[PDB]
Amino acid sequence: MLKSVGVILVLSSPSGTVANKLLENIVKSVSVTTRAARKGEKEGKDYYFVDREEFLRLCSNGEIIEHAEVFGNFYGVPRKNLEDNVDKGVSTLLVIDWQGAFKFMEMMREHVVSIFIMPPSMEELRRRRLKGAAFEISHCEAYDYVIVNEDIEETADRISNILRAEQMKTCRQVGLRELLESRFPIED
Amino acid sequence: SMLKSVGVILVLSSPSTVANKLLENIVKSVSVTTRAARKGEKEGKDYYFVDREEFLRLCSNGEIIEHAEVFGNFYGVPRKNLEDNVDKGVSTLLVIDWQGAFKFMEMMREHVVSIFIMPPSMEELRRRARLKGAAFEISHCEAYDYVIVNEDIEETADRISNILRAEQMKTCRQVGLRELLESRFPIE
Ligand SMILES: Nc1nc2c(ncn2[C@@H]2O[C@H](COP(=O)(O)O)[C@@H](O)[C@H]2O)c(=O)[nH]1
Ligand SMILES: Nc1nc2c(ncn2[C@@H]2O[C@H](COP(=O)(O)O)[C@@H](O)[C@H]2O)c(=O)[nH]1
Repeated sequence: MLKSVGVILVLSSPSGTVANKLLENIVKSVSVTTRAARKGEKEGKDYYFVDREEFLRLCSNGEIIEHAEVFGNFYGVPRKNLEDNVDKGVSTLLVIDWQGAFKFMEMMREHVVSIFIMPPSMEELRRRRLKGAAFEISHCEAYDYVIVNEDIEETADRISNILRAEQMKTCRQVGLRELLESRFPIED
Repeated sequence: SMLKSVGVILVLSSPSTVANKLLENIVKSVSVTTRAARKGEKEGKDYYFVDREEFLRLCSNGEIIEHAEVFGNFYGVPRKNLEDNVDKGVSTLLVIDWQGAFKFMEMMREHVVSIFIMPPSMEELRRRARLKGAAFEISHCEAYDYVIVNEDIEETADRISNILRAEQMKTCRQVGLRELLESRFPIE
């Protein structure tokens, strides 16, 4: 019977694989960044890698729906197909910092589900600069869900469970009232 | 064990099985009713069976926290251990009608999760004035947090178990989170 509108699934970590696990009805958003590609990273898979001038040009022409400066570099979510996908019932995964999560929760509250991935302790976070991570963590209370990341695989499972639950939310169903009126009509 | 175990009052409704399968960190609640015991049913297991006078006496002295008339008979949820169980991190399963669900959603919004279990069709419902009654109950599913179409009992049980697990990770249900983060991830 019932179709569901997509969710914009926003995941934030400080520590920074799990997303990989999660994707293996959701598509991965690829962000634009001004930072250099690191060993093993590939254009179009990890990020779209551009310079500061091009990043600003893309913002100026409407192609970036969110952006922030994160530890000295720009990062932004491309506008392309996002809202499209929500209408189609396709969810999108965004792995962004708290500034980005806050922006999504403010601008698209009804379609966003936010999850903060917490390290199990500071000592474990250090083993995985930390002042920045502590400040990021202090924004956890604004997120819909929080998960302590002991094991990556378990975290991925719990995120998958949250996504599946959120897809069954009544407020995300399309045409429920019409469905009830047609299939379970009150007579008289 | 950085975050503390969280307890939900899980309200399930259908048109007046799935419950049993879910239970076999949540405990059953046994309701009071004024209807007659049916074949196979046992006091203290299926319901506390009382007469109308005694039911109204239990409502006066505060021992019943919710009550409704459901198809000519009274039903109610005993107050005993519900609030204390939420404090212990222990979830409670309430299998109640829409009047009960609405009451819990208004009385204890922050602790309640409601799920409406829809039959797959009116014919399936009918083979399980009465249909007019069921359609009216069903009309209320728009006010529930979640709606699930019951195609397969076991699938429905797994989906409910998934929703329960997800809701237990909601940030708003962790108590003392801010103080936890301040102690374990201090900003310096
Ligand atoms: N606000 C925002 N943050 C992003 C975006 N893409 C990545 N990030 C965040 O930037 C931080 C640095 O990522 P890294 O440089 O380690 O890949 C991480 O928190 C990551 O989630 C984005 O499009 N917008
Ligand atoms: N409001 C309310 N409904 C209840 C309670 N206990 C059972 N019910 C509901 O009353 C209806 C009739 O239950 P039955 O008589 O078939 O066992 C069902 O929808 C059941 O969920 C209760 O404590 N409160």
